[PDB]
Amino acid sequence: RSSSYSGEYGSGGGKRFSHSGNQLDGPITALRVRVNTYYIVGLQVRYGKVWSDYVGGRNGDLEEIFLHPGESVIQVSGKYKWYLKKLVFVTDKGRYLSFGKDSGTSFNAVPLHPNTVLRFISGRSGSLIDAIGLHWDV
Ligand SMILES: [Cl-]
Ligand SMILES: [Cl-]
Repeated sequence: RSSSYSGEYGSGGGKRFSHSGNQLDGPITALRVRVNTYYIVGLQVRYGKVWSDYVGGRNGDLEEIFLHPGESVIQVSGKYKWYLKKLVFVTDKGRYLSFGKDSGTSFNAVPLHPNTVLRFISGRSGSLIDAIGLHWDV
């Protein structure tokens, strides 16, 4: 199998979410991360031309970054406690797309198999992002 999964990173709070179906819309083209003083509050990912359903809460400022045509995420690092605190999306164009506060238990996610990239994300959410998982594929 070429697919692999990294996670789950964070806690057991909130409720499961998965962008598993969203990969049919296209590759990841953009990121939205809502961030407050201490946490990652909310997440949205654009697959092809279509934004995912917003997950997480409302108490924070929206940060939004668009990817270049053909730009793929090849690594994701971050930090968490009871809730997700930081996220860094490392792309194959050498960009490091960083969100949130540099504190907590660190993680460092890389794809298991040859020539795979970030295809979708899952995790847990409520008023914040409780946990995140990364799904790698061709
Ligand atoms: Cl799983
Ligand atoms: Cl949209």
